[PDB]
Amino acid sequence: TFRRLWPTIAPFKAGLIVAGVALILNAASDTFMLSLLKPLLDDGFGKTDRSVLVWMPLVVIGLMILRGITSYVSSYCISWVSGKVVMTMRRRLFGHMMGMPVSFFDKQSTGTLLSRITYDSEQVASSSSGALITVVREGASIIGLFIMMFYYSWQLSIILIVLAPIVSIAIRVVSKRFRNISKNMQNTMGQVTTSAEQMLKGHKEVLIFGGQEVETKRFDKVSNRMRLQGMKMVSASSISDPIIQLIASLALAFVLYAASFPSVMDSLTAGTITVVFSSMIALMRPLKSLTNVNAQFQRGMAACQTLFTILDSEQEKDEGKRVIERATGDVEFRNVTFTYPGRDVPALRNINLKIPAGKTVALVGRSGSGKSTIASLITRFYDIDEGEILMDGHDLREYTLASLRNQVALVSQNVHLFNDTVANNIAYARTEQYSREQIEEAARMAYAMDFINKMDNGLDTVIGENGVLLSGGQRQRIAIARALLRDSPILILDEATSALDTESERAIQAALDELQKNRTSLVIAHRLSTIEKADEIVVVEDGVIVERGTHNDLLEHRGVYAQ
Amino acid sequence: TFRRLWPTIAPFKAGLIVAGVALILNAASDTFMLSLLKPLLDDGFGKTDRSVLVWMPLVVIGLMILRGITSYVSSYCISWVSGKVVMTMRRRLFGHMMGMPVSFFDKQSTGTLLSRITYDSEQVASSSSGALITVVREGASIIGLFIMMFYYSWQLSIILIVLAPIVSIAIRVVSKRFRNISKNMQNTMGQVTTSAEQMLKGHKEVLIFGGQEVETKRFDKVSNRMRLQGMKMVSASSISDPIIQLIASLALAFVLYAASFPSVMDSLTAGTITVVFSSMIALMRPLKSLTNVNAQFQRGMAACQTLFTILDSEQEKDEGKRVIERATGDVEFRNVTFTYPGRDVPALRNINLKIPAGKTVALVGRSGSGKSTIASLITRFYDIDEGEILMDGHDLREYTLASLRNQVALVSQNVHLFNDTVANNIAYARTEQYSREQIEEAARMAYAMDFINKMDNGLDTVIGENGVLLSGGQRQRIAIARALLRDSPILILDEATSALDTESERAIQAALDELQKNRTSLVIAHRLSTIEKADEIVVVEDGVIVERGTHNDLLEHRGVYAQ
Repeated sequence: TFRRLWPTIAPFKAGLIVAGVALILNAASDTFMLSLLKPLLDDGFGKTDRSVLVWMPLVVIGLMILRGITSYVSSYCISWVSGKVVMTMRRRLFGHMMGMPVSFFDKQSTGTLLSRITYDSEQVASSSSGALITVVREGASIIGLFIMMFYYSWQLSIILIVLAPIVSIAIRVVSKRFRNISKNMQNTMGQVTTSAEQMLKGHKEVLIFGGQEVETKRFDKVSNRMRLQGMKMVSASSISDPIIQLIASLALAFVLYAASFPSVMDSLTAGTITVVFSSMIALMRPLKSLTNVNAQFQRGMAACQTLFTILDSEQEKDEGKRVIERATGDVEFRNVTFTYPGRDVPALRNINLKIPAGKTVALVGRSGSGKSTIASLITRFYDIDEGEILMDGHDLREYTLASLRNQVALVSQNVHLFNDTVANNIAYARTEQYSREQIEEAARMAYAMDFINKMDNGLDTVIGENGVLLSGGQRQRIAIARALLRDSPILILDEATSALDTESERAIQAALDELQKNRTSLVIAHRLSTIEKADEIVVVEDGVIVERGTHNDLLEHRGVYAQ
Repeated sequence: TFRRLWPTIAPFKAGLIVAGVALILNAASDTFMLSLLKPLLDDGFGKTDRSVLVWMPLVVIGLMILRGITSYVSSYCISWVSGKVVMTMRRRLFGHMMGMPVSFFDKQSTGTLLSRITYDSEQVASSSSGALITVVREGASIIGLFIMMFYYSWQLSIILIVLAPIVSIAIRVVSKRFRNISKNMQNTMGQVTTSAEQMLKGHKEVLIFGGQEVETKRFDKVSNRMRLQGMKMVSASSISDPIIQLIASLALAFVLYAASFPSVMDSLTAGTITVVFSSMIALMRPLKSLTNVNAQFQRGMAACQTLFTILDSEQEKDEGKRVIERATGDVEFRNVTFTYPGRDVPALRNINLKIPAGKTVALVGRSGSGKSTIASLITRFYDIDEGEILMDGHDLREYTLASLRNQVALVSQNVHLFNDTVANNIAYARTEQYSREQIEEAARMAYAMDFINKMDNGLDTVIGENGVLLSGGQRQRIAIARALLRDSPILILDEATSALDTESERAIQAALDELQKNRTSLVIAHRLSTIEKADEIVVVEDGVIVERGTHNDLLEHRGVYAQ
């Protein structure tokens, strides 16, 4: 457990320091609160007196006022650092996770990223500050209680420091056994949950085939093996507390027999013995927590190591030198090779593609291997394995990544939607650049003006998902408008078109020709309505270019053309 | 609220009775251990008996043996009931959930299903057994301590019957406020992880459009909202305990001052007074939980209400009277209308379709407004709104669901695999029907045996999770093996994607031809080679058959013919 997180805590260290002084005074309250018992039974009740018993209520009230204020101050000033360190960690990851390139996003799924931001980070300070809240409060409780009992009863104190480590060792080893059995169980606990997944994901095939009963048999078996496993867990875990209480009670008994092993120990008065035993009744909650704290501090640092592994891994490699406002260049590929990460086969073999100005070139083959690759390649989403991609004859890596990504624009049905307004989303990262009037004009050149202007507030409506929740074809429309604003040279266009819209799709084609008035377009070969106007066509099956020809040359060859 | 869980609890009520007799002894053990203090100070240290003190350690150890054995027995038996009720609930849901038709898993419940079977059902008897542990053990600690203090001090402990309701009311209202604020604030806590989800999901369309900085700003301000809301929640939660301890001590102080009256004083000894105060320092933990038990018993039974809603909703509507064995005659559709759930548009309009006997018929509608719906319909996945589909001129509803599903068979790349032996995967619900020889031969007649031996483990390998984990093409081949073995009368091969598996796809085509020796087919026209061998042809869009006739008739609409 090496903490490089301390520079993240250091700016807010004062709060933690206050929490320390907030929590020590908490322990020093309880100790003093137990010390109250010595007067009350000896001076108050052992000896008939009422000064003691009349000042007693106000001090027990005041000490618990101190306890409550300290508890609240500790809970606030520990959250002000577990807040301003969990929030700083979230900010730093979110600034690093969206710079790190999409290859990681294919590697690390889509949901584990959200867990790493929210929950795994919530438990890097909810359990790390869970270790600087017991080590101080419970540790200081142990220290104050021992100083107490040493002051009151010298003997019972020396036997206490003698046997207390025995109890500590007992809790440590018993909790080790329980932790071991729980961790060993949990791997088997996870796997029986997958039978229900198999069957409810697989309802259909189970209906078509006759396997309705035979799967109930499998579920009965795994459910019984889960009942028995859970019983093993709860037995082996619930046994941790009786053994702990028994080994403690052995200490509480050894001390009580020691109270008469010599004839000397008789001198300790009633107040002394009650304070000592009351203090032992409470040393335990602290002598446990303070031994369990290391497990919490390591569990809230495996999380930290996970988050720091996300942070530390190298982000999107940027060595851009050239910059561009609006290139006029034609994209050229020099026998470039590339494979998706984790795939040995070259997704791109030796490929050459020239795309003159305004040439709506395309790459047929329908395999899905190469067309999506070449679509994502010009954006530099995935860097290539060999060769060079040339815009204006300039190496694609040479262009600054921001500039190059600005030059390219991706339009497709799968375009996600930000949670801002219509004007901000359509001019996302550009609202400072553009006025509202420009945005509405661009909506009017798209000819989607009526489609998005009839919303609840038109240009001002909350276009986001979880807001109006705009529809998929109209999402392709909002993508088209967001494109048409930027006026960029390369128009990468997937045209996957999974969702085709009745009576609206036609306007989308009427839009894209205006989106392709200029703006050298690398539209992938798909539905014939858009490919009929194609200036050139290519085929790339399994990453190998086998034909590069116009519409008639493709007609001559076998090809796939009517659909 | 209303426990209809009692018929399933009752067969295992012996565990509950033994736990509730074992936990009452736990509270009695605590009460006797605290009552033992009075002999310690009065008959022990206060006097000088010294044999009472020697008798004491064995009493403490014995009452701790009782405490530990009762705790372990209570845990074991309450788990045996919550183990034999969680398992029963899981089995009953799993047997009732799979009788429910495919309409329920039409994304009405997607992943909440697994939560409902696994986690939500373990909170039906983890927060309903915690509502029986508390009300028994911590509800009887109160009774034991009250009879204790009545015996040891009549002059006091009437103050406690006056006061314990006041502390109860204070704890109730404070926990009410904390519950209200936490429940109100978690709904607004969720928006931050939603914004995170927006950005991590859409890492693409953020790199391209150049708005990394703007979305970092958005996450920055929403994470500030996170920190502020979390600090408000934790402050309102950590003000619940200090106020409880304060109003509690007011009780402590008023009791102590009530000990100041000379009538009360000199009637309470040192042992008596320590017993009374010690019992009160321990009446707090029970009065705390006893009053918040209703929250847990509501949470548990509300989870149970959700599961009972899953259970109670009607299953697949089975009213079949007739039975069918292997009828290979023509399937006749007749003016049958049906909509997917949540859609009012007819996904099928008035349809007439006589499926040719011993021959295939294909659907060239790429829109899918019927092509997948009809395949699901002939399987009776979803019932129809109007009309009748006739199996060999006999109504679909007439035959039993199991029989008809036995008649039909679906093959697709989305045929996921059931984690058993591959031989039993091929013979799901049919392992009794056939011996191994049929299975291993059908593997070769399905052009699969060559691969089944190519698997490293072999024929008896586990197939699904962390097994061989067959590919999509191998999924098609293994599904073809299943369909070949079953000897089904009808083959509803989806042909959803024209898989281009080099060196393996041709084997799949030969496998379909082997499958289509006979068996009226419903292959959905996707691939050129398959439509070439289409004996009849159909094309359906907007729910109505756009054209009905062979390839020559479809030449009129050959705009979509060649891909």
